[PDB]
Amino acid sequence: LSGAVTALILVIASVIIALVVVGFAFGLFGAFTGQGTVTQVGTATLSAGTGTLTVTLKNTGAATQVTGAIINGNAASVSGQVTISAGQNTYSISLGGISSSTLQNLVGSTISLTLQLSNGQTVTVSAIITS
Repeated sequence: LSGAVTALILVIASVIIALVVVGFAFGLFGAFTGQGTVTQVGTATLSAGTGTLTVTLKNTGAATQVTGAIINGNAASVSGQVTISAGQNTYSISLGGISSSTLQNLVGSTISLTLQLSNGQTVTVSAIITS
């Protein structure tokens, strides 16, 4: 009599476990699709006198936040409007840890930027240097 009881106990347990795994997979699907996608729209004028980006990031997910930036192969620090709101907006972020002598000489030229986002993906930014 033990064989049948064991069979049904294991069958019910397997049904429960399979349902749990399938539900977890679908929940992971939902979590990943709305994970937060951030891209660059338009240019990003960068000031050289003090250092203040004017990037225009368009995000279609969770309200993430920038955690850092890379300038000339150096780890910078970001302060300002650091909280990335949902929806396309004009953001005024301020960089840090750059000497105001190298960047000042490049007024009117273009460089390439990267923002260190909190959801694990970086965004490449093209910039115009301005006074």
